[PDB]
Amino acid sequence: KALTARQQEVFDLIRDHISQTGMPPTRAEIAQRLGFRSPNAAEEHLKALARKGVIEIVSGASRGIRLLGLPLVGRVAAGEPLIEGHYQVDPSLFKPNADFLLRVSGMSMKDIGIMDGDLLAVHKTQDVRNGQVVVARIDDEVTVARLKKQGNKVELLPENSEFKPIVVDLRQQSFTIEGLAVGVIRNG
Amino acid sequence: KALTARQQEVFDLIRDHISQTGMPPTRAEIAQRLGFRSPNAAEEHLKALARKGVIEIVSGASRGIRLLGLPLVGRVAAGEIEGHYQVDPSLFKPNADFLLRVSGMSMKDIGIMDGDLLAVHKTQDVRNGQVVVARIDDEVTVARLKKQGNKVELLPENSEFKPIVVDLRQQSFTIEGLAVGVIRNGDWL
DNA sequence: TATACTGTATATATATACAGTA
DNA sequence: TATACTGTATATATATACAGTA
Repeated sequence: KALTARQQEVFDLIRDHISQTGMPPTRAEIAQRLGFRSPNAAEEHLKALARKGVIEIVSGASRGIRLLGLPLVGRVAAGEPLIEGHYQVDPSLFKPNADFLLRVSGMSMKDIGIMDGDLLAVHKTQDVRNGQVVVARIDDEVTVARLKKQGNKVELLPENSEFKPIVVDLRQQSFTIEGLAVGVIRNG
Repeated sequence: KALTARQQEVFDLIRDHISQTGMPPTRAEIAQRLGFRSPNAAEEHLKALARKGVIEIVSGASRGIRLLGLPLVGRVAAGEIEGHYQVDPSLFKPNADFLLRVSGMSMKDIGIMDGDLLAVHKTQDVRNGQVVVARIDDEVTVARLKKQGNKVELLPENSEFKPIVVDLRQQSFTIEGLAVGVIRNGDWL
């Protein structure tokens, strides 16, 4: 259930007042700021927002208004055959901004510091140039490699002396660019 | 003007209560959580925090307490205060305290590269085999520890790089912390 | 019943002063 | 005078019910 034009204005004010004072507004402060002659107008507006499920009202407590990271969506193949959890990491820490994370499975990207078990930061896009590290999907198998497209022939280059490049023909195999690899997180 | 042990605890309480409930505590809530039987004990504690200039008390206003991520300190050598990053400290085991920009390719074989941000937990309690952040005569270095009494050996993870042998009887040694993780954020084509 | 308010009332939550003790 | 509290008191800040209007 979406908020009304005036309910959104109250929600926006609460968000602004917390940002400006460091504490939620009182019903009298909401009324004063929005132009209500009665604090009850603010009260019943808060009850509606609580019913919509955007705020929580702590009963009895003064200024008792509660306003209600990068997701690990699975595994990416780095040589070895193929939603899980949330990690509180800043998205704008990468260039371009990371949208999701994939747990790397394999050692094909060893030489560039991408290891088996690493959390690969990925920016959701289909636009990737050659030479860039891409997260590509071949017949329902998500794979990480360095991109080299030549029309109907697509080479997926590894960063390992032991691993061979995966050659894909689009005329007989399904291919989807999932995104661009923008960074790596290791935790154990 | 430094804070006393109890004054710091009150400051750490407010910060915690704002982080959990979204609002500053009342005098009674501080008193209740810390164990005081009188809300006045919390009051004079806040007044003392106000005098030392760590908080601000909004007069008349209920819950009128106004307070006044991981840091990248510098660089760590891998063969060869600065910035703040909003990364979860409790994402690593043990919890990371600060970050350090890796400079060199001595830890290549385990995926620590030149330009990587190294997550470090600040401790001096380290064992052999662990990847450690150590200081050799004002030079911060990342390597795998191998302590043998006086002869401390700092081993790299690269076939091209030779181990650093440090003698404690003649060289300054300080364990800065334990390497808990790695964050890479380069914009490479 | 719902949104969106005015206007009044009131129990209680809360800050905060004052008087003490160690 | 300061820290670090107990214990009491109270003006007022605040939530929140209740009666209306459009």
